[PDB]
Amino acid sequence: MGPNPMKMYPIEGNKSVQFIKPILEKLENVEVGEYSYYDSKNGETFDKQILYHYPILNDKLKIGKFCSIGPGVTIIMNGANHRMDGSTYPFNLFGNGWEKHMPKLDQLPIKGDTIIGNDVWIGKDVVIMPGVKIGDGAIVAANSVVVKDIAPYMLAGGNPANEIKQRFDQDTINQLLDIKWWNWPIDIINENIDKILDNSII
Amino acid sequence: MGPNPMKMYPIEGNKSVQFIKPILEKLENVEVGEYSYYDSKNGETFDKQILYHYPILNDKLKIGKFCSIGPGVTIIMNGANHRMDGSTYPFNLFGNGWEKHMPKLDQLPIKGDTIIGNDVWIGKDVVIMPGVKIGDGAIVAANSVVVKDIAPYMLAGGNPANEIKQRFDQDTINQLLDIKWWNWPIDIINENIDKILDNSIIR
Amino acid sequence: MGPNPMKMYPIEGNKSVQFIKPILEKLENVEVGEYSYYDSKNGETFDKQILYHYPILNDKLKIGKFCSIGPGVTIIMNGANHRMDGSTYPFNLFGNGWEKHMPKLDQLPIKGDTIIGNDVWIGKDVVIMPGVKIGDGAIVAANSVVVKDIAPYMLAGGNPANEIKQRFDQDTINQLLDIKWWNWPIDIINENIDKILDNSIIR
Ligand SMILES: CC(=O)SCCNC(=O)CCNC(=O)[C@H](O)C(C)(C)COP(=O)(O)OP(=O)(O)OC[C@H]1O[C@@H](n2cnc3c(N)ncnc32)[C@H](O)[C@@H]1OP(=O)(O)O
Ligand SMILES: CC(=O)SCCNC(=O)CCNC(=O)[C@H](O)C(C)(C)COP(=O)(O)OP(=O)(O)OC[C@H]1O[C@@H](n2cnc3c(N)ncnc32)[C@H](O)[C@@H]1OP(=O)(O)O
Ligand SMILES: CC(=O)SCCNC(=O)CCNC(=O)[C@H](O)C(C)(C)COP(=O)(O)OP(=O)(O)OC[C@H]1O[C@@H](n2cnc3c(N)ncnc32)[C@H](O)[C@@H]1OP(=O)(O)O
Repeated sequence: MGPNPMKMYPIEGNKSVQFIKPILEKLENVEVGEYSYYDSKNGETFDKQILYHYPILNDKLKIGKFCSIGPGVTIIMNGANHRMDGSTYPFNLFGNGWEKHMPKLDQLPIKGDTIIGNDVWIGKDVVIMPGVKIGDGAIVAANSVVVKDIAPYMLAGGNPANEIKQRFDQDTINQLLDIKWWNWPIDIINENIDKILDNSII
Repeated sequence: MGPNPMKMYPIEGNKSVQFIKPILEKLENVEVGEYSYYDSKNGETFDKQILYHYPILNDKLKIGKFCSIGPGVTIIMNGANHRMDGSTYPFNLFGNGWEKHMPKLDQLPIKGDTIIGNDVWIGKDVVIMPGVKIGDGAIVAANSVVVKDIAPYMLAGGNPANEIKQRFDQDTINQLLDIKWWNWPIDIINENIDKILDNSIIR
Repeated sequence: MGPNPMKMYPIEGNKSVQFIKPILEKLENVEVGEYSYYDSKNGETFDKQILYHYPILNDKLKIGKFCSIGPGVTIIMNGANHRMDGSTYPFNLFGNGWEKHMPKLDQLPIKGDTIIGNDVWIGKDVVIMPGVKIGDGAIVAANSVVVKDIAPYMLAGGNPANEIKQRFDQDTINQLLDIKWWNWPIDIINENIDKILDNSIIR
């Protein structure tokens, strides 16, 4: 069974639901997993939703397999930060002599790579701040502002967002992360969705 | 006296203030009381602020009376929630094979109906999540994400929105919760506005 | 040596970067320092980011110097508060003989001035709420909602905004606060930016 993961619009008609991989599959230092979708807030494509993400800074966007991303979700790659070891005022923007004062790489922020795992639900209007890695099978509550790391199968929410609670007994998770179905052959999953939906495949 | 509640756009030569009841009149499972208004962020009418509200899912929106509801406020209904007993992936909606996995009415969640009381003031750009109950006299602060019931005449606010203080002492609240001035006929409310604005009405 | 403050678009052919001072220069009750700038979202100008600022309510808005304000920042002046001694319903909006219950000034809230400092970097989509002061050097994390004051050279984030950590150790700050580089002859400033950027202006 199934829909095609390489169609930008895998639902005849619906032009809001997008599998992100293909779209982002042009982008550098963006690696995406099949079947993970974005749902458009205004019809914009997800690519426009990555911001301050410049190849020359070498930070990476990893998004896993079978992820649900909702409208308004913006991911904030490193480019955003003002230098902060001194004045944070970007003298070099305005030229006329000041142009000589650009930050030499190293004195730029580096907060790391940004990792979204598999089977991750990110609510609507969510903001992932630079650096953070989000755990396999995690849920991020709507209008959240993720600045910390989110453990697998944790419920995180807030601004700043906090680990509200595990979604399962720590043993189910441990198993779940052990079995790692999102990786299974497509042929296999199509015959295990309900056991994957009902959390039985364990 | 005053404007007629049934007027969608009550203020003269103006399209930004709205009585809601008339506007959400064509919206199943939504009860809305008289005189509550929306202030359009940009001319969107308030019906577009009711998000993820599906019939089948049998959850209801009840807004009360004399509420002020500021621009960008959004009311999310139970249609927003994925299935969380396992993978919150929606295989179904993609279909072409997966449609057989559509969730069953009772397999999904439903966190409740949404209830906003009377004379409650919701701030700019506030986000109301499913199943939250705000009591009469309450006030939610701008840019707040409400995921909890708010009790009568609480000031709440924040993300996640919490209760901060009580607008008034508790003789007043308990008294204000008694008399229920909003339930009065408007031609009786009229003669008591000024005293409803300084809470001495209770006497 | 440098850009021209008197210019609202200091970079030829870019209408996005904006010097704030010349823009609000005629806005009432709005003081703005030189060089402080705004980065435009979808083409807006910063004046349009100061909300409910009613000359009649007598509240002001000070912005210090060499500030960076991020896209979508919003400064919410007292005009966006309801009356609260009693009902928040603005009976007085909808006329038709309800004008009489207009609030006399002193019945409204007056959170008072809003003060942003020198050398302050306000995040994208931050919400400054009426009556806040923000210290020199301070920094306000994105989609924050500031509701209390922030001390100089602090970091702050969230919703509510709260102080996270001191940007530098106290004594470093105390130096920075004394020497107040943002007041120097721009010709001096022009000769010590490197030192201004690596904090090594206190050695
Ligand atoms: C296709 C679609 O329709 S999806 C489109 C749009 N999708 C969405 O916006 C979905 C948004 N859903 C959410 O973000 C919700 O917050 C959910 C689903 C994650 C909440 O899941 P729930 O597991 O039911 O748990 P829950 O609502 O019980 O609350 C648990 C606690 O977390 C807290 N909490 C809930 N939301 C948040 C939040 N956003 N931030 C911080 N804390 C929160 C509550 O206060 C609650 O308190 P308590 O634990 O003692 O009772
Ligand atoms: C004309 C028009 O259409 S106006 C339309 C738009 N209107 C609006 O957006 C209304 C927004 N108004 C507000 O949010 C106001 O600030 C109000 C209603 C919250 C005022 O609340 P207040 O009753 O004045 O009291 P107050 O401001 O003193 O603050 C008290 C405490 O609440 C806290 N607080 C304020 N806002 C929040 C919030 N959003 N989340 C958490 N805590 C908060 C403060 O930190 C403070 O701390 P403390 O208790 O020790 O001092
Ligand atoms: C070019 C342009 O115009 S883009 C302009 C707009 N750009 C932006 O919006 C930049 C936004 N920058 C931020 O908000 C960043 O989070 C910063 C710079 C404020 C934080 O800097 P950092 O100092 O590196 O601290 P980090 O290590 O990231 O933060 C320190 C702590 O504060 C916490 N924190 C971060 N954000 C928040 C928040 N919003 N609320 C509460 N706590 C927070 C972190 O979790 C961290 O926790 P920890 O104490 O154990 O480490």
